[PDB]
Amino acid sequence: ELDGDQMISHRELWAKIANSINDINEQYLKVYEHAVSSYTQMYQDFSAVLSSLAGWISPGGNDGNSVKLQVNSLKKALEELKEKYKDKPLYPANNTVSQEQANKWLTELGGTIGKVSQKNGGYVVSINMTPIDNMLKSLDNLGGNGEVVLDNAKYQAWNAGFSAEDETMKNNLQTLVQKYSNANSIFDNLVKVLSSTI
Repeated sequence: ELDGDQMISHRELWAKIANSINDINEQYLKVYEHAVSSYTQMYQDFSAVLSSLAGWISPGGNDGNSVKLQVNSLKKALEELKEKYKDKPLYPANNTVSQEQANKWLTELGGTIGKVSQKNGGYVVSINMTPIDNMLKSLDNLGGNGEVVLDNAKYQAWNAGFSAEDETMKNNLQTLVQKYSNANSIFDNLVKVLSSTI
């Protein structure tokens, strides 16, 4: 409990403030920074897939007309994307942490953006790839094979779902970036409050 009569030298106060500033940088700011970096790289890699997609759709179905979607090519790229990020979590940057630590950061980052997973002994907060999994399931449902011809109606429907999952990832990234900006300002304010004590 609070003890107002506790005394401390100015020199010990300076060192205590320094120790705390370092701890907050290590345990909070640097965690957010790496979370942002990791999600940003994933979405960058997904954006490259988006660019590639232009080469995997073309007019088809004997002129009417329809869209010929190279399903296996898209499916392959999305699978490779998931594979790449399987061992690139939001937190922590290296090794593993306890389930309790992982749960704490899941709650901080949001269960939409991260997913707690066990690596065996310890855990990580992985990038939640539900948007990509949803895309894959939808591609599976188009039936057909390595390639499908979609009339206007079926293409509009598929594209609407695909685009929504893309937008979800963009929304997630914008939210993470804002949380990191907020974290930086909370740190600046803490430094300002603590420096004013002396």
